[PDB]
Amino acid sequence: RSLIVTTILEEPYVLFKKSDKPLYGNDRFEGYCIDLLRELSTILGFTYEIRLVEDGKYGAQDDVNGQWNGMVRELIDHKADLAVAPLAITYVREKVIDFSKPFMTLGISILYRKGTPIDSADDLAKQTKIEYGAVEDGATMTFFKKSKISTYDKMWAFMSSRRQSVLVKSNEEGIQRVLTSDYAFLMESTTIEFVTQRNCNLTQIGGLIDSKGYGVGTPMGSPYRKKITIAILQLQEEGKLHMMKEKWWR
Amino acid sequence: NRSLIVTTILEEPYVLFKKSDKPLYGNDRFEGYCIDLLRELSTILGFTYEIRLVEDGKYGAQDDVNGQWNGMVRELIDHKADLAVAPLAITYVREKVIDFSKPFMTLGISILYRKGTPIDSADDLAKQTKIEYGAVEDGATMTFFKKSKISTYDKMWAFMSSRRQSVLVKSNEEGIQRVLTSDYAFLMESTTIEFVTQRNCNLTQIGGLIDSKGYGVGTPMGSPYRKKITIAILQLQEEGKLHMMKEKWWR
Ligand SMILES: N[C@@H](CCC(=O)O)C(=O)O
Ligand SMILES: N[C@@H](CCC(=O)O)C(=O)O
Ligand SMILES: [Cl-]
Repeated sequence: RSLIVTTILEEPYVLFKKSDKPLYGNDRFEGYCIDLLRELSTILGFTYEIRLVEDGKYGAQDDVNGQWNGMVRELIDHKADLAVAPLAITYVREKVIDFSKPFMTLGISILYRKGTPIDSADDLAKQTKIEYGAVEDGATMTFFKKSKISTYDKMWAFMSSRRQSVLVKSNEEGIQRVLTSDYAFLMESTTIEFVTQRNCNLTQIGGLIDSKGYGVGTPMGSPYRKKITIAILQLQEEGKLHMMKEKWWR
Repeated sequence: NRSLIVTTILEEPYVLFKKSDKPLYGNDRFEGYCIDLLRELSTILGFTYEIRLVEDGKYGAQDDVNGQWNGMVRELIDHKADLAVAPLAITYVREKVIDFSKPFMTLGISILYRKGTPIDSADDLAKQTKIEYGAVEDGATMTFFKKSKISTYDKMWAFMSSRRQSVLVKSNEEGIQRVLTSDYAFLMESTTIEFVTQRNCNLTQIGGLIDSKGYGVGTPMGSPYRKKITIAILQLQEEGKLHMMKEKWWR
């Protein structure tokens, strides 16, 4: 049977391929992650059907009901077999689902404009004229919400007392807020790298706040975890992953 | 509750003999980044352990003819150790015989060589033969070149393979020495080069990273510790401890 693969829209990992003619099925999709899934499928010999995550979320745990959502939720309830997307490997997520070894490594950092006085996270945390935030219900938000490091603690208190204002639905939404207002955006460095190759106005600020990877997500105990790990290491070793990265970051 | 058996290998600054005027015994003989990591893990997961240096002094590679493994990987396969806590690279071939925790450090193959030369990549090395070059025998680095379809890298393996017993060394320590005393460039892992170049201001990493990979804790395939150690490592990383460990030992 075909594998149900849940994913999410996120340039340049996953996007609607553009064409003069209507497109159908998996062929509607292109991107780094789309190329990766193809590769994985030819090495492992499986067929698959790509489905965008219904609630359009990556996956976080609700404070009250303690229930999950997004792509994470869909693996837990076995609605999908694989989650192929820029899905960050995190502590809280490993406790409910499995991940393959990372196909890409990265970290949280700051998207802002060039030539400003702001040069680190600490600079953002010690002022308030410059508003800042991040994708809601994402690994980045969760990092701050759970952090016990002073600066990040403070930054979360600020973001938390302004959920409606500074938190955004999507990366795209955040990027636009940076481009159109006086706003700094806490986001993942690989995605930042794509934004700055195309927005000469913008730049990463400071270094990486943490380190993490994107892995293929599976329901806990799935046979495909180990298998996809092996396929990913092959692709990496033979230089294909680096070629894919180059292709989609230009 | 039986302690775990932890296989490891000597490699600065991941693992080393603690310097002492008085003879040390058992676990007390060892210190380093990996030793620290091992202490963190044992507190989080609540286990005790016995440290054992892999007897053959090898990381682990498979023989072409017989299909048999050596080193720390052999120790895990044979179930002679419960964990491998070392700068052990997560690779395709190893992953088929053992399990790995999610990585505690990511890095890549690059080049260790002297300053003040016009050579800026592996392609520079690959086309000449005056400047000799090699890597650690039966390690993930030698294996990378041995298996690569990339023209430049295939060429470099032809060179290394033909000069096996004079350009391949038993350890990073050996390689570091050859670079320092001869016209020799050493293919090694970037994390280790970073340690070397800080200690030795006349050396430098030539070019960027030739590939990407991570170190992970090794377990026998199917071990229940794989998942738990993955979670512990992700904990240590997220709370900032792994970064502190790196600065502590890379000063
Ligand atoms: N890729 C992230 C979402 C983006 C972010 O949180 O910055 C995740 O897995 O949740
Ligand atoms: N750390 C390497 C050995 C050193 C090298 O090959 O450069 C390994 O896991 O095999
Ligand atoms: Cl794992």
